[PDB]
Amino acid sequence: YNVFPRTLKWSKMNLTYRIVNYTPDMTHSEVEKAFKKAFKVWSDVTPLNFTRLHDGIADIMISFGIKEHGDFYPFDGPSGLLAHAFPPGPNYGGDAHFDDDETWTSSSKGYNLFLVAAHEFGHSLGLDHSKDPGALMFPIYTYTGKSHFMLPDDDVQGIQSLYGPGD
Ligand SMILES: COc1ccc(Cn2nnc(-c3cccc(C(=O)NCc4ccc(C(=O)O)cc4)c3)n2)cc1
Ligand SMILES: [Ca+2]
Ligand SMILES: [Ca+2]
Ligand SMILES: [Ca+2]
Ligand SMILES: [Zn+2]
Ligand SMILES: [Zn+2]
Repeated sequence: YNVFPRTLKWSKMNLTYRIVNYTPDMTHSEVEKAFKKAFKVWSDVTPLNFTRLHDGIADIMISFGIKEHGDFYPFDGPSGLLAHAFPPGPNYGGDAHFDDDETWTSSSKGYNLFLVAAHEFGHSLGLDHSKDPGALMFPIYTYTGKSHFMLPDDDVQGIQSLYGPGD
């Protein structure tokens, strides 16, 4: 016999993702690089590994859409909800959707896709929102302006509570 797992986490360390479609705002390459960097944030502090697929069903299916886009979490035009993602699991679990009514950039203008992706992949991996305003998993986008990205300790603690450290 088997019982359902108690914790919403991935029970495998080698996970896949797929970019189902792309935003007008950035090149394919820029979008691909943003997501690769976002996943590296989490793999740097856990035993998790991430591979991109060009077809089929990946664990983490990534898409861009607006307003109603095929679930109970419709988008709302510029600002507000920037994106959403499902907790670990089969099917919809882990999937991440980005609001293409946002202006996506790789800078301090509009919303930084790497930054939002890093937050959403946190949800995809099992993290809910933090109550710490400085944490990456705080609900509200608050660009620091700082030169290089460093994952705040609250988010390291959170993710390592599910998966432990990389080594
Ligand atoms: C929904 O999407 C959301 C995304 C983020 C938050 C909360 N949140 N807002 N900012 C930070 C947050 C947390 C920790 C650091 C920073 C930050 O700005 N670092 C500077 C930086 C950013 C991007 C790049 C790059 O592009 O290479 C380089 C450097 C931001 N966490 C909330 C929601
Ligand atoms: Ca999935
Ligand atoms: Ca929005
Ligand atoms: Ca757009
Ligand atoms: Zn959605
Ligand atoms: Zn969130």
